[PDB]
Amino acid sequence: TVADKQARLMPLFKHLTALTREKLPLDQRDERLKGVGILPRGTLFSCFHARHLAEATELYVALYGAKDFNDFIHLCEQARQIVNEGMFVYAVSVAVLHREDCKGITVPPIQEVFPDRFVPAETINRANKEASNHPDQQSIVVEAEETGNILDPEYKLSYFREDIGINAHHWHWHIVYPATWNPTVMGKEKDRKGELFFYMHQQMCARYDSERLSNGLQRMIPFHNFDEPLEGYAPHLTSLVSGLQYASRPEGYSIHDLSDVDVQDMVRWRERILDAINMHYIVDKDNNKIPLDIEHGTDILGDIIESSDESKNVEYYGSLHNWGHVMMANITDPDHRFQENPGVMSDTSTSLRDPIFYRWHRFIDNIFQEHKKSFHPYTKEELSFPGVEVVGVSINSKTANVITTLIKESLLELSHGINFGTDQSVKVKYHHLDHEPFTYNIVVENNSGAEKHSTVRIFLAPKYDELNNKLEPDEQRRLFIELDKFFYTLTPGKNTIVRNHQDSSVTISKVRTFDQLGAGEGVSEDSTEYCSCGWPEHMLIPRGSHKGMEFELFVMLTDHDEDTVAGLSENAVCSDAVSYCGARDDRYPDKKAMGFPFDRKIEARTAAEFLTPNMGLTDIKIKFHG
Amino acid sequence: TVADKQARLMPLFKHLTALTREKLPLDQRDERLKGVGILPRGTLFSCFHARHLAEATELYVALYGAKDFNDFIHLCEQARQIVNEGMFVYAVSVAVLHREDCKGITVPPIQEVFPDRFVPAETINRANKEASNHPDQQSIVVEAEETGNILDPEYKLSYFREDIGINAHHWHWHIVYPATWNPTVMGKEKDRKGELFFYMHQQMCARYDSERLSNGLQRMIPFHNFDEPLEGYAPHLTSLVSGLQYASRPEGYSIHDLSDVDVQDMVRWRERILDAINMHYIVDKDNNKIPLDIEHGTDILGDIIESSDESKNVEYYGSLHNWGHVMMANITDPDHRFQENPGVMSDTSTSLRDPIFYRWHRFIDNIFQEHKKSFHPYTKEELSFPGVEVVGVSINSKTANVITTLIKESLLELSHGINFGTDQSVKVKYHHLDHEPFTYNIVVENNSGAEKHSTVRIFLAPKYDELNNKLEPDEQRRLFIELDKFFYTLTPGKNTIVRNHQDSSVTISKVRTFDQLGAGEGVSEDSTEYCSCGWPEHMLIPRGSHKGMEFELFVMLTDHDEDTVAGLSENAVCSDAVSYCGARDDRYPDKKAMGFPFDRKIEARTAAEFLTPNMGLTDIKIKFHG
Amino acid sequence: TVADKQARLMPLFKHLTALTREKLPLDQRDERLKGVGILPRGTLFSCFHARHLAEATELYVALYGAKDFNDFIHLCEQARQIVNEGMFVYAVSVAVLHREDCKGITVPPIQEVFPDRFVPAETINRANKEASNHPDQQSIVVEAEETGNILDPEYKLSYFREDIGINAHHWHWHIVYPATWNPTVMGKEKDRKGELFFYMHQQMCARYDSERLSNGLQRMIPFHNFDEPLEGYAPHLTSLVSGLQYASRPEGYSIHDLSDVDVQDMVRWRERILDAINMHYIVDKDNNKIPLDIEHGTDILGDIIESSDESKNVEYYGSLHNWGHVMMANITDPDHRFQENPGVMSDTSTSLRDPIFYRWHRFIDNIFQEHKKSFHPYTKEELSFPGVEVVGVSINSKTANVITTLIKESLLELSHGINFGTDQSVKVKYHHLDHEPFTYNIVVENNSGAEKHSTVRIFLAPKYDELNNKLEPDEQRRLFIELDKFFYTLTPGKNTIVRNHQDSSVTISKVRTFDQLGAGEGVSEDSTEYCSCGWPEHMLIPRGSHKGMEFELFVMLTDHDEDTVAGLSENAVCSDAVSYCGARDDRYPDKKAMGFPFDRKIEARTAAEFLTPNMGLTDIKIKFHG
Repeated sequence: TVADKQARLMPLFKHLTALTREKLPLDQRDERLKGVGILPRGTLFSCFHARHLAEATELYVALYGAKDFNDFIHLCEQARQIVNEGMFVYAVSVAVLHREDCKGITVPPIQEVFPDRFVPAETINRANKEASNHPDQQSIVVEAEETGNILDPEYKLSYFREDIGINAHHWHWHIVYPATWNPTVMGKEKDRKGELFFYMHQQMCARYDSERLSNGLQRMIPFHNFDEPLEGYAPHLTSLVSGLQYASRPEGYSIHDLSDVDVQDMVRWRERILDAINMHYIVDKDNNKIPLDIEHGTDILGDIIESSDESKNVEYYGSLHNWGHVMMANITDPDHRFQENPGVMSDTSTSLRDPIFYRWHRFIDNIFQEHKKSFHPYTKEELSFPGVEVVGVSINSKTANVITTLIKESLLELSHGINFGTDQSVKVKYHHLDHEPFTYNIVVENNSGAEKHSTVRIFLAPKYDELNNKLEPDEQRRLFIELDKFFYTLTPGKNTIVRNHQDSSVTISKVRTFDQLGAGEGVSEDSTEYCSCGWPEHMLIPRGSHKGMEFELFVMLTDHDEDTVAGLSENAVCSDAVSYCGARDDRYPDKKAMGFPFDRKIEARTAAEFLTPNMGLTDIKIKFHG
Repeated sequence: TVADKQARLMPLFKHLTALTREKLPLDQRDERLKGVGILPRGTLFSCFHARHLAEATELYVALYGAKDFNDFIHLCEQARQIVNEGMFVYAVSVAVLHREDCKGITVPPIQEVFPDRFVPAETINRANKEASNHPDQQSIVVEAEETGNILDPEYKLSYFREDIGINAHHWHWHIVYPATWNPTVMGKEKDRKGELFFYMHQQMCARYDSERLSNGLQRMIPFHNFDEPLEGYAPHLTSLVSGLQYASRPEGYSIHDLSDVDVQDMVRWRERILDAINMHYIVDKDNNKIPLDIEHGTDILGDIIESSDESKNVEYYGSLHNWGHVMMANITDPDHRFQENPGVMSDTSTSLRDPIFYRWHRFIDNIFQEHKKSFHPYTKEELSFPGVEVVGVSINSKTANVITTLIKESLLELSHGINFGTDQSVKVKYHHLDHEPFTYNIVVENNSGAEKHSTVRIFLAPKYDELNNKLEPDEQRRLFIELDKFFYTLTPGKNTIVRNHQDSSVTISKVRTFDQLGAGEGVSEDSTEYCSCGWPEHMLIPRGSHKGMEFELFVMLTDHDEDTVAGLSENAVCSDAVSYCGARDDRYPDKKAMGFPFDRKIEARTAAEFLTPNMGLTDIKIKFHG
Repeated sequence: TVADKQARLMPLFKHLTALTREKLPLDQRDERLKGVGILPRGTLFSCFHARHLAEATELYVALYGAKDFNDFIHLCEQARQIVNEGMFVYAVSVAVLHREDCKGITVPPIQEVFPDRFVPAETINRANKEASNHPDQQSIVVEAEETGNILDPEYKLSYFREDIGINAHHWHWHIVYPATWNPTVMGKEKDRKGELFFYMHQQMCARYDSERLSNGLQRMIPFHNFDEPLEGYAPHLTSLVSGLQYASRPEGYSIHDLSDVDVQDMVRWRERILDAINMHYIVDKDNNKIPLDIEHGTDILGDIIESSDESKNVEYYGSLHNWGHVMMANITDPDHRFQENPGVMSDTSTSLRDPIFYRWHRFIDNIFQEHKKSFHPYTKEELSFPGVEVVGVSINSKTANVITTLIKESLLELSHGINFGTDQSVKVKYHHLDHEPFTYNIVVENNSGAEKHSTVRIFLAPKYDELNNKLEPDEQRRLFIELDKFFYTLTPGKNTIVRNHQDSSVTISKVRTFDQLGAGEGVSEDSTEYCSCGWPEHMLIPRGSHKGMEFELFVMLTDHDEDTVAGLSENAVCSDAVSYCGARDDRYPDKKAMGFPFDRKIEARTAAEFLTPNMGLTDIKIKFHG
C-alpha cells in the first residue's frame, strides 16, 4: 500500500551520515560508473556549483530511470552507500517529487533529517552531551534561545533569517525546480521555471525588506559592485557528520578568484546579459537571436541568469547567480588551501540565514527589473475589470484592521537526524514569529447583469519610508508582498467575500513530521513539496512594531475568465501553495505576470492615483507584542 | 486505448433513430433531465432556434460535467435514448471536441452518420430499394448524378452549394463555436468567436460570389428588404428517420410572422444594431455603454448579431441572424398548422445548399461592413514591411500561371448512417469540383542586414466584373478569398519561398472515414477538435471557366514579430486549418484583423495603386475542363 | 475511484423490470446473437432449468470477457435492455463477484432489488396503494405480519422458512458457485464446488430439522418416492413485473411429466448414480472409470448430482437435483397449457420458503449419505489430538448455559426495488427470530512442552428425539449444525479460549443496504458474497422452546498444522463466512471433510462414548421468549 511505500522511503532518509562505508569490495563492480564517482562522502555538497549539480543530475536520472518503485528503492539503497550524502538527499527528493511510482509520498523532514542545519551548535552539543552524560530513557529538552550580548542590529532580523520554516521552504523550492532539470530526459517540462525562479527570489527579498522596515532599518542595498567588501556573518552551525562546521565570515572581505571561475568572469556575464537586453535579442548557441518577447522574456532571462540547463547559451552567458553563491561561500578560502568548509551560502537550506543573501539577490533582482523596465506600463484597459467596483475591504481580527504578532515557542525533534542512542527523543526548543488569525471582508458591487468570476489578489506594502510617510507606488513595487490569490464568483448586486488567512495560497498549511508520517494521513500523497514547500504560515505577515506599523492593504479583482485558460487541476491535496510553488504537474494557474499589477513601472506619484475601480487600499496596522 | 474509445463512440452514434424508444418506465427516473423533456425524438432540430439551442446547451453541460470518460459514455448512452437525436448529435460533438478526455477522438463523419442530408432522396430510396430488392451480401452502388431538365441557371452553382465537404464544414464550425457557449460554465472561453463568426460567414459569401462570376453570373444581392419575396428552392432531401423530408419552397410570397417571432421584430433589431454602430457604442444590460473599439468592435458585434450567449444585450438587440434562418426555414408553414418540416435553412449541414443562404448572409455581412466603414483606412505605415520587397510570384502547375479545374467522381458509404441489413456496403457516387495541384514561388528581397520573419498572406480575387474588366479595389474587398497564411523566415539577400497548395491553411487535409477511425489514430493525451473543420481541399479555388477566367493573385508579406502573440499552449494539434478554424484551445494566431488587408475601405481606384513594396499581384488563369 | 465504481454498479441494478423496451430499432444490429435470444423479458427465470442456465452462462461470459470495467458497464447497460431481467441479475452478479475489475464492489440487495420476493403480496399491494392513495412526500410504513387463522402447523416454521436473510443467502451462494461455471473459460476453478454444494444444502436441511424439533415436530422425511403426492404450499408472492405471481400448489399432486424431461428420466438417473457407487467407479464420457476416491469422491458426486458443467457424464447421469426443482415448480401446469407461472421452487431466492424444498433436499442428501456410508469410520487416531485435553466448556449469556431467543421487528426498504413515485421511502415491517449474544469459554490443557495450534470446531445437536431423550450419535449426525470454526494457539499448561458468537464463521456479520452503499465503507471491496452470503446472524441458533429445549454443545479441537496446508488468505474484508461460503479465490481453509467429525458413521450407541480427549459436550438450554 501507499503506507508501506511511505515506510520504505523514510528509511532511505535515515542515518544518512552513517550510511557511508561503501562496502562493495571491488571497485570494478560498478562499471556503470568506471570514469565517474568524484565527490567523497564527508565533503559538503553545493547546490550552486556546476560540477556538483552535474553529479546530482546524473543521480536523479538513474532514480527516474528506475523501472519500478521496488527497483527505485534498490538502487537508492545501494547508491546511498557510495555517493556523497548531501547529493543523495538532493537526488532522492527530486525523484520522490516527480516519479509517478512515488504517487504515495512525503519526504522526511529536512529540519528533522538534518537538525544541525536548523539549530545552533550549542544546542546540538548540549543534546548530544546530555545523551551521553546520563544514560537514561528519559527525554532531553534543550532551549535553543541562548543568552548573549547582541552587538549587531542585524541580529534583530534573525527571527526572519534564522526561521526554520523559511530555510526548509527554500530547500524544497529548489527541489521542485532544479537548475539541472533536463526536460528531454524527463520528458516533462517545468512550466515557467525561469520566471518562477525570478518571482520566488524576488518575493523573498521583498519580504525581507518589509522586515527591515518593520525593524526601522533601511531597505537592503544590492551588491552591485564586486569590489566592495562583504559584511561578516557567523552561522554557528556544526555538521554532525564530522567535527567541521560552516566557516564563518568576517567583514572586510572583497570577493576573491576561485580556481573554478573568476570575478572577471562574473563581470563579463553581466556585460553580456545587458547587451542581449539592449539588442532586444539574445544569442542562442546557434547564433540565432531570440527576442525578449512579452510573456516569454522573463522566463528566458531566468534560465540564463540562474542559470539552468535551459539557458539558451551557457558559454556566452555563464551562470551568474549560482557562481555568486559559490564565490561568497568560499570567500574565507578561495584557494581552498585551508581546506575549510564553505559558508551557509553553499546550501539552499542555510543560505537565507546570511544577510549577504539579500544583497546578492537584490542584485540579481535588479537584472530582472531592467528587463521589466523595457516593457511598457499597464493601461486602464489591462488593469480594469469593468462593471465591478470594490466598495471596501476590512480585516477582522481581535481588533479590526489590526493584526497582532508575537513570538511562539516550538520544539524540533532531533532523533531522526542525529544518533539518539538511549533517549526516546531529543527536542530542541526554538522561538519564531507568529500572528493572530484574521479574515478579510471585501464588498464588491457587480454592476453587470450576469454572474462574474474574479481572481482576488491581495498584497501588503509598507506605508512608511526611511524619510517619512510616502506611498510612492514606483518604490512600493519592490516592497509589495503577496498575501493571497483566489477565485470567487460574484452575483449581480452587492457581494461580500470573506476569506481567512489560513486559506492563504502563499503558505503551506502544514508540514507533517516523520512521526505523523510514521502513521498515515490523507492530505493526499504527492511529494517533496507536500508539507515542505509553500511559505511558512507564521511568516505570512511582517513583524511590524509594538507601535503598530502602518501597511497598505491592497486588494484587486481581475477577470478570471481572462486569468485562467486551463489549470485548475489538483485540489486540496498534498501540497497547498500555488502563489510561490505553482501546481503539481500543471500550470501555475494564472495568466497574469507574476507579481501583477506590481511588475511594471508605475507612472503615478501616489499609489492611490494608480487605483482603478476594481482595486482598493485599506490601511491596517501590524503591532508586535513583546 | 484512445482508438478503442473511438470504436465505442462510433456505434453509439450509428443509426440514432432506432436507439430511441426511451424504455424507462417512469418519466421521473431521469431527474437529470427534469429541466428539459420538451422536444420529441422525430422532430427536426434547429441549430438556429433559441429554445432548441437552450436544450442543446443543457445537454452539453451534462456531458462536460461528466466526471470521467466512462461516466461520459454512460450518460451519453442513456441520454441518447430519450432526447431528440439531432440535438444529441449536436451536444455530443461539442462535448467530444472540448472535453479533455477526448483527444484523437474524431467524430463519426457527419455525411456518413446522416447520409440522407448529403445525397438526394432518389439515391437514398434507390439504394434502400436495392437492399430489399434482392437480398445478397453483394455491394450496392448508386450514382447520385441523375438526369433532368435543368431549367434554373442557379443549378450551375450546385457543384458549390451541394458539395458534401462544404456542408460538413459548416456543421463542424458551428460545433467548435457554439452560439450557446457559456464561458463561465466551461470556464474556458473561445477567443474572438464573434469575430470569427463574422469572418467565416463572410468568406463563404465571398467564395460563393467567385463561383457566380466564374459562372458568368452577377454577384449575389443582399436580402435587405424583408418585404421582398424569396426565390424558391427544392432540396430533394429525405429524412429516413421518419417519412418526412425538408419542405421545399417555391418563390413569390412575402414574409410571414411566426408564433415565436414577428418580422417587425427582426426589422427592429436591425435598426437597433445600426444605431449602435452609428453612435459607436452599444448598451449593456447594466445600461452602461461599451465602445465599439477598433480592437474589440467586431467581436462584440458578432456576439450581438448572431447572437450568442455572449451578447451584451439579448433583450434589446435580439438574435437577428438566427431568427433569419428560422423564419426562412418555415416560410412554407409559418403557422405550423400544416405540421410540415422545416426547409434546409434550419440545419447547419444543409443550409448552404439553398441559394437564399447567401442573400441573408450578405445582408448580415453588410451589417459588419458598416462597422468596418466607420474605421479609418490603413496607412502605408500599417501595411508596409520595410526592407522587404516582393520581386515576383509565380504559380507552378502543368502550365505555369494556369490552374486547371475538373469534376471528379467520389463515393460515400451509407452503411454507417442507414440500416444496411444484409449488404456489406451501400455507396452513393457523386461528383465534385477539383483542381490540379500547384505551388507558389515568391521571390523576396530582404534589404535588411538580419534575417526577418514574415507572414505570407495569399488571396485570390476576380479580375472581371459584370460589366467589363475593372480592378476596383473597393469592390474587390468583398470578393477576395483567402488561399493561405504561413510563416517563413527570410535571410538577407534574395530568397525564394515555395509553398504547395496542399499545405494551405484554409483547408482540411483529410477527413478520416468511419473505416479509417476504426483502424485508429493517435495524438497526445488532452482534448481537441475531432479531426475537424477547415474548408474542403477540392474547393480551394473557384471553378473558373473553360476559357480560363482571369483572377488576381495577391501575395503580401507582413512582419511576423508583430503578427504573432506570445503565450504557452500545446503540441502540434489541429492547426492545418487555422485560417477559418483557429487553433485548438489557443488564441487566434494572427494579430491582424481577419481579412487584412482587405477589411478596411480602399481609397484607390485601382488595386495596383494600393500595393506597397511588400505586396504583389500576379494574374493567373483558372480554366475548367469539361 | 472505487466509490464511483460502486455508484455505477448500483444503477445497473435499478428499475430492472422497467429497463426492458429493447429499443434497438433493427434486429440485425446484434449479429453477435443472430440465432439466439430466446427467453423474453417478462418470463420467469429458472435457476435450475438447463436451457435457462445456458443463456445465463452465455451472458456471464460476455461480462467476463469485457476488456475493462468501463466496457463491462457498457455491455451490461445494453444487454439489460433486451435480456430477461432475472437472467440479467443473475449474470451480472456472477460477473461482479468474479471479475477483478470489480475489485470494488457490492451488489445491490437482493431483498431490496426485488422486495416482492421477500414480502407478501398484501403488504406490497398496500404500499403501492398508499403511494397512490394520497400523494405526499411522507413516508409509508406497512407491517407485513398480517392477521389470519393458522390452519397448518407448518406455519410455525415460517419464521425459519420465510426469513429474508436465509432466502438471500441461498441466492448468493448459487451465485458464488454457479452450476454453469466453466473453469476453462474463466480459467479459474472453484475449489470443491461439488462438495460444497453437498455441504451447504445438507446444513440447510440439518438446520431445518432442528427447527422442527424445537417446534416439537418430527424430522422431515425425504421425498424418496416419486409417486407420492406433494403437500401444498401457497406462497402469496406477487411479481411486480407483471400482475402474475408464483403459482400456489395444493396438496394431492403427484409429479407429472414435463415436455422437457420426464419422471422416468429421474428414476433412470437415480439407478444410474447407484451403479457407479456400487461399482466403486463412475463412467466418464470417455467410458473410462474414475474411482470414488477418498477426498475426491464427494466432489465428483456433487457435480454429477446437481449437476454442474463439471459432471463427468451429463448424458448417462443427467441432472437430478435441478430437474427436481423444475418438476416440482411446474406441478400445477406440467403441460404449460395454462401458461401459469412456476412456483417458488423455480427461484433460489424463494425456494427455501416451500416445505417441499426440505423433502427433496433430504432425498438428495440421502444420495450423498450412501456414498459416505461406503467410507470407513474414524479411528481414535484420526480424531484425537494428543496431549490436548478439553477440560470443560461454558457458555456465557445472561444466564450461563442458557441462550435466549426472541422475535425482533425489522423494516425493509422497498424503494430501490419498486417504483417509489413521490414517496421518499416505503418500508415494510417484518419480524424474525433472534437470540441474545453469548460467548464460549473452553478450558484446554496442553500437556505438550510446546505451543500448539488448534482448530476449534463447535456444533450444536438436539438432545431430544420424537420418542424420548436419546443421544444416539448415528442419528445425531444428520441434526448437527455448525456453530463455528476458528484457529487458536495454545501454550503449555491450562488455557482458556473465549470466543464470541458475533465472530461465528458461519454467519454474515452485516449486509450493507443500498443506502449505506450510496456512501462508501471499508469492510473492504469484494462482491456478491460481500454482505449477502454467509448464514444470517439472527439464525445462528435454533428457536428452542419456552421451556428451554436441551441441546448438546459439542466442541472439538484438532491439529491445525494438519488442518491447513495453505489457505489463510484474505482477512476480515468484505465477505466474512468461511464455514459455508469458503474464501474468496482461495481454498475452503480446512483439510477435514466438511462436517467432520460428523460425516462418517458412528459405531457407538451414545454420543458420549464417541468422545475423545480433545472433544467435549456441554448441555445447554435454548429458551424462546414469547
